[PDB]
Amino acid sequence: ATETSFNFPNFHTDDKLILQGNATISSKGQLQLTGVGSNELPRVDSLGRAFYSDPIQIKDSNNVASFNTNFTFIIRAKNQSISAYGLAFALVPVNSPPQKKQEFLGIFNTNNPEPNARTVAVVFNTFKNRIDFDKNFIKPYVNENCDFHKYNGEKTDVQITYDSSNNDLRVFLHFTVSQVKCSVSATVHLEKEVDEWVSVGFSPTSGLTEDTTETHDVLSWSFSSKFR
Ligand SMILES: *[C@@H]1O[C@H](CO)[C@@H](O[C@@H]2O[C@H](CO)[C@@H](O)[C@H](O)[C@H]2NC(C)=O)[C@H](O[C@@H]2O[C@@H](C)[C@@H](O)[C@@H](O)[C@@H]2O)[C@H]1NC(C)=O
Repeated sequence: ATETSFNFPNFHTDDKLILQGNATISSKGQLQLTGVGSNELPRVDSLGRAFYSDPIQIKDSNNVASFNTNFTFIIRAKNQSISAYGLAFALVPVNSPPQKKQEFLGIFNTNNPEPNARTVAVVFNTFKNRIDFDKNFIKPYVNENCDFHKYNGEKTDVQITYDSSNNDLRVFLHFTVSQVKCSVSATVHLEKEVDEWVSVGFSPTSGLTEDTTETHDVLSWSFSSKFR
């Protein structure tokens, strides 16, 4: 097998998922990335990551996989205007452990390029209020403004595609009730950024205070890699 495909209409404990840091599945079937404390309130300065347990094959040899992933989430904060830090969809080395917290979203360690992070991520930067497409670097390759401070607090549907033919990544975000849309596009050669097999999933980090913290819950997720 070269082609992977799964579908979580909701989450459960017995699922093919690897949870790291404070991430847990709620009794309602929700993937709570940054977690909830003993008093059931969002955790401050919390990091939680979660990946499909099977590694995914990006490079077959010469042929690169194309992929399509759809997921929907909700970020709820006490004060969204000051919410931090965000949620990430990332391709990482297979058993990589969580990196740094805060603005590092648990996927990076430095303010400098990390060519050996072998990570490619799409961050819904709730801190800086934009959508970032990061390539082995915490500083975005291409970023687009998206008003999370205003439209968060509602199901948001994300759709991410990668076509190895034109080597383009396309992200389409849609806030479901406010109806607001955001999107960014970049030209990437996945094969030059990540390994032949990677772990696919999410990683979020919450603010260092009761006011700046928020939730990062994923309510559903689908994925399909394809070797054409
Ligand atoms: C998971 O949730 C905990 C909060 O509900 C995090 O602990 C908090 O970490 C702060 C420093 O990052 C520290 O000042 C807080 O006092 C502490 N709160 C509690 C209740 O422990 C936890 O962070 C990890 O665990 C703490 C104890 C420290 O050792 C940190 O260095 C750890 O990262 C959250 N994050 C993770 C990744 O578990």
